[PDB]
Amino acid sequence: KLSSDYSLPDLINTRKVPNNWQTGEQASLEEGRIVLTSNQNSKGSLWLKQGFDLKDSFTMEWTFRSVGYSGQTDGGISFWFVQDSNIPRDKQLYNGPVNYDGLQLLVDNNGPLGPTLRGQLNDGQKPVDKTKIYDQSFASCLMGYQDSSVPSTIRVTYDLEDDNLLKVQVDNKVCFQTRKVRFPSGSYRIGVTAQNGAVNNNAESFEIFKMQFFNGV
Repeated sequence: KLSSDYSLPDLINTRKVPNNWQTGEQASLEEGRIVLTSNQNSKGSLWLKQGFDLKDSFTMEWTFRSVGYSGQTDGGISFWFVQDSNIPRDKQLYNGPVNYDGLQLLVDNNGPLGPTLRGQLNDGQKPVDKTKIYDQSFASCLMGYQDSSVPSTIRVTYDLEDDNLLKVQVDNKVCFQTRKVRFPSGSYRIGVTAQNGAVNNNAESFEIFKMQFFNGV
Protein backbone atom coordinates (compact mmCIF):
# COMPACT_ATOMS: atom_id res chain seq x y z
CA LYS A 1 0.00 0.00 0.00
CA LEU A 2 3.14 2.18 -0.47
CA SER A 3 2.91 5.69 -1.93
CA SER A 4 5.75 6.88 -4.18
CA ASP A 5 5.12 10.65 -4.35
CA TYR A 6 5.49 10.92 -0.54
CA SER A 7 8.33 8.41 0.02
CA LEU A 8 12.07 8.41 -0.43
CA PRO A 9 13.64 5.71 -2.59
CA ASP A 10 16.82 3.80 -1.93
CA LEU A 11 19.43 6.50 -1.86
CA ILE A 12 22.18 4.00 -2.51
CA ASN A 13 22.88 4.57 -6.27
CA THR A 14 20.94 7.86 -6.19
CA ARG A 15 23.48 10.54 -7.14
CA LYS A 16 21.14 13.61 -7.42
CA VAL A 17 18.54 14.43 -4.72
CA PRO A 18 15.13 12.95 -5.66
CA ASN A 19 12.91 15.53 -7.31
CA ASN A 20 9.91 15.10 -4.96
CA TRP A 21 12.08 16.30 -1.99
CA GLN A 22 13.95 19.54 -1.15
CA THR A 23 17.04 19.87 1.03
CA GLY A 24 18.05 23.00 2.91
CA GLU A 25 20.91 24.57 4.86
CA GLN A 26 23.81 22.08 5.08
CA ALA A 27 21.82 18.99 4.02
CA SER A 28 23.42 17.08 1.17
CA LEU A 29 23.19 13.58 -0.22
CA GLU A 30 26.57 11.98 0.49
CA GLU A 31 26.71 8.18 0.19
CA GLY A 32 23.38 6.43 -0.03
CA ARG A 33 22.00 8.79 2.66
CA ILE A 34 20.97 12.40 3.22
CA VAL A 35 23.36 13.84 5.80
CA LEU A 36 21.56 16.54 7.75
CA THR A 37 24.50 17.55 9.94
CA SER A 38 28.25 16.87 9.73
CA ASN A 39 30.25 20.05 10.40
CA GLN A 40 30.50 21.47 13.95
CA ASN A 41 27.32 23.53 14.62
CA SER A 42 25.44 22.55 11.42
CA LYS A 43 21.77 22.30 10.47
CA GLY A 44 19.77 20.54 7.73
CA SER A 45 16.21 20.23 6.42
CA LEU A 46 14.67 17.66 4.11
CA TRP A 47 11.00 18.12 3.26
CA LEU A 48 8.54 16.86 0.67
CA LYS A 49 7.74 19.52 -1.94
CA GLN A 50 4.06 18.58 -2.42
CA GLY A 51 1.59 18.64 0.48
CA PHE A 52 -0.15 15.50 1.67
CA ASP A 53 -3.94 15.61 1.70
CA LEU A 54 -4.89 13.79 4.92
CA LYS A 55 -8.38 12.32 4.96
CA ASP A 56 -7.90 8.68 6.08
CA SER A 57 -5.43 6.54 8.04
CA PHE A 58 -1.64 6.35 7.25
CA THR A 59 1.68 4.70 8.15
CA MET A 60 4.98 6.66 7.95
CA GLU A 61 8.39 4.94 8.42
CA TRP A 62 11.61 6.93 8.85
CA THR A 63 15.07 5.34 8.89
CA PHE A 64 17.97 7.23 10.48
CA ARG A 65 21.20 7.03 12.45
CA SER A 66 23.57 9.23 14.42
CA VAL A 67 27.39 9.03 14.19
CA GLY A 68 30.55 10.76 15.28
CA TYR A 69 29.70 11.66 18.89
CA SER A 70 28.78 10.16 22.27
CA GLY A 71 27.70 12.56 25.06
CA GLN A 72 25.15 15.18 26.13
CA THR A 73 24.30 18.06 23.72
CA ASP A 74 21.52 20.54 22.95
CA GLY A 75 21.46 19.08 19.41
CA GLY A 76 18.79 16.75 18.02
CA ILE A 77 16.75 15.41 15.11
CA SER A 78 13.01 16.01 14.78
CA PHE A 79 10.30 14.58 12.54
CA TRP A 80 7.32 16.62 11.48
CA PHE A 81 3.70 16.07 10.41
CA VAL A 82 2.41 19.57 10.55
CA GLN A 83 -0.39 21.50 8.82
CA ASP A 84 0.67 24.28 6.37
CA SER A 85 0.10 25.50 2.78
CA ASN A 86 3.84 25.02 2.00
CA ILE A 87 7.21 23.85 3.43
CA PRO A 88 7.34 25.63 6.82
CA ARG A 89 9.36 28.80 6.70
CA ASP A 90 10.16 28.90 10.44
CA LYS A 91 13.47 27.29 11.57
CA GLN A 92 13.71 28.21 15.23
CA LEU A 93 13.04 24.74 16.72
CA TYR A 94 15.64 22.12 15.79
CA ASN A 95 15.94 23.79 12.39
CA GLY A 96 12.15 23.50 12.07
CA PRO A 97 8.91 25.42 12.79
CA VAL A 98 8.51 26.57 16.42
CA ASN A 99 4.95 27.68 15.45
CA TYR A 100 3.69 24.32 14.14
CA ASP A 101 0.20 22.80 13.94
CA GLY A 102 0.45 19.02 14.22
CA LEU A 103 3.12 16.65 15.48
CA GLN A 104 6.77 16.94 16.36
CA LEU A 105 8.81 13.82 17.20
CA LEU A 106 12.06 14.76 18.82
CA VAL A 107 15.09 12.57 19.24
CA ASP A 108 17.59 14.27 21.54
CA ASN A 109 19.33 13.68 24.89
CA ASN A 110 19.42 17.06 26.66
CA GLY A 111 16.36 16.37 28.84
CA PRO A 112 15.91 14.92 32.34
CA LEU A 113 16.00 11.23 31.21
CA GLY A 114 18.87 11.34 28.68
CA PRO A 115 18.36 9.84 25.21
CA THR A 116 14.65 9.81 24.29
CA LEU A 117 12.14 9.98 21.51
CA ARG A 118 9.27 12.22 22.57
CA GLY A 119 5.93 13.45 21.33
CA GLN A 120 5.04 17.11 20.99
CA LEU A 121 1.78 18.82 19.93
CA ASN A 122 0.98 22.43 19.09
CA ASP A 123 -1.98 24.08 17.16
CA GLY A 124 -0.35 26.90 15.14
CA GLN A 125 -1.92 29.68 17.23
CA LYS A 126 1.07 30.46 19.53
CA PRO A 127 4.63 29.03 19.28
CA VAL A 128 5.86 26.58 21.92
CA ASP A 129 7.96 27.49 24.91
CA LYS A 130 11.20 25.71 24.02
CA THR A 131 12.31 25.85 27.67
CA LYS A 132 9.28 23.67 28.43
CA ILE A 133 9.79 20.93 25.79
CA TYR A 134 10.49 18.16 28.36
CA ASP A 135 7.67 19.09 30.71
CA GLN A 136 5.20 19.28 27.81
CA SER A 137 5.56 15.97 25.94
CA PHE A 138 2.32 13.94 25.64
CA ALA A 139 4.34 10.70 25.62
CA SER A 140 7.98 9.57 25.52
CA CYS A 141 10.31 6.61 25.70
CA LEU A 142 13.90 5.85 26.51
CA MET A 143 15.93 5.53 23.34
CA GLY A 144 19.63 4.90 22.95
CA TYR A 145 20.37 6.45 19.56
CA GLN A 146 23.91 7.71 19.75
CA ASP A 147 26.42 6.09 17.45
CA SER A 148 24.52 2.69 17.37
CA SER A 149 26.19 0.88 14.46
CA VAL A 150 22.78 0.14 12.88
CA PRO A 151 20.09 2.67 11.96
CA SER A 152 16.74 2.81 13.79
CA THR A 153 13.37 2.88 12.06
CA ILE A 154 10.61 5.01 13.54
CA ARG A 155 7.19 3.79 12.49
CA VAL A 156 4.32 6.21 12.90
CA THR A 157 0.92 4.71 12.46
CA TYR A 158 -2.35 6.62 12.56
CA ASP A 159 -5.43 4.40 12.66
CA LEU A 160 -8.48 6.61 12.06
CA GLU A 161 -10.92 3.62 12.07
CA ASP A 162 -9.84 2.50 15.62
CA ASP A 163 -10.65 5.62 17.67
CA ASN A 164 -7.68 7.43 16.01
CA LEU A 165 -4.67 5.55 17.37
CA LEU A 166 -1.32 7.36 17.23
CA LYS A 167 1.24 4.58 17.86
CA VAL A 168 4.95 5.29 17.37
CA GLN A 169 7.50 2.42 17.20
CA VAL A 170 11.32 2.19 17.26
CA ASP A 171 12.55 -1.01 15.54
CA ASN A 172 9.09 -2.69 15.88
CA LYS A 173 9.39 -2.01 19.66
CA VAL A 174 6.53 0.09 21.06
CA CYS A 175 7.79 3.53 22.04
CA PHE A 176 4.32 4.97 22.83
CA GLN A 177 0.69 5.36 21.79
CA THR A 178 -2.29 7.60 22.45
CA ARG A 179 -5.78 8.50 21.35
CA LYS A 180 -5.61 12.11 22.52
CA VAL A 181 -4.57 13.31 19.07
CA ARG A 182 -6.99 13.64 16.20
CA PHE A 183 -5.58 15.42 13.15
CA PRO A 184 -8.23 17.57 11.42
CA SER A 185 -8.38 16.90 7.68
CA GLY A 186 -6.03 19.21 5.77
CA SER A 187 -2.85 19.56 3.69
CA TYR A 188 0.09 18.37 5.86
CA ARG A 189 3.89 18.69 5.50
CA ILE A 190 6.31 15.82 5.98
CA GLY A 191 9.99 16.31 6.69
CA VAL A 192 12.90 16.00 9.11
CA THR A 193 15.28 18.61 10.44
CA ALA A 194 18.34 18.62 12.64
CA GLN A 195 21.11 20.60 14.24
CA ASN A 196 24.10 19.57 16.41
CA GLY A 197 24.43 22.88 18.28
CA ALA A 198 27.74 23.91 19.82
CA VAL A 199 28.23 21.90 23.01
CA ASN A 200 31.71 20.52 23.54
CA ASN A 201 32.51 21.29 19.91
CA ASN A 202 30.62 18.16 18.75
CA ALA A 203 30.12 17.04 15.16
CA GLU A 204 27.09 14.74 15.71
CA SER A 205 26.07 13.73 12.23
CA PHE A 206 22.42 12.82 11.52
CA GLU A 207 21.76 10.56 8.51
CA ILE A 208 18.51 9.70 6.72
CA PHE A 209 18.69 6.38 4.86
CA LYS A 210 15.05 6.05 3.80
CA MET A 211 11.47 7.03 4.42
CA GLN A 212 8.32 5.12 3.45
CA PHE A 213 4.74 6.43 3.36
CA PHE A 214 1.80 4.04 3.09
CA ASN A 215 -1.89 4.98 2.82
CA GLY A 216 -3.58 2.94 5.57
CA VAL A 217 -2.49 0.59 8.35
